[PDB]
Amino acid sequence: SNSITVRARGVNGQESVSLQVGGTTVQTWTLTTAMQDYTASTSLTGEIRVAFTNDATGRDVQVDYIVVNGQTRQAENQSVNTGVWANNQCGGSGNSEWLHCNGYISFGNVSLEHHHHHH
Ligand SMILES: [Ca+2]
Repeated sequence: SNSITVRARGVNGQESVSLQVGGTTVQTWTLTTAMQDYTASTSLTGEIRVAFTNDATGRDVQVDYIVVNGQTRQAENQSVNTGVWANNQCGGSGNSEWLHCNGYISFGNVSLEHHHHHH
């Protein structure tokens, strides 16, 4: 299986995040106010999303990174962010650690490629 560690925190500790792979929710966690590692494994290899799902007054999520099969993918390096509040809207910008609105940061497919190397 593929190992995925999500490192994230909630602003008030009520926040729920789901790890989704190829559209399938493989695990859900309630966050604490401290950056913490959360780990799951899956045979699925689709697009990895870290999704904030229970936005309410006072709730926001900050994602540091994920680790996929030993490889760190920084949240701020991800061009897809559908939750950050920027330019007066949800998902206003890529390359953010933040999910303010319900939405997700996409970290790409489990298996990536470069010059015929698969990682
Ligand atoms: Ca490989």
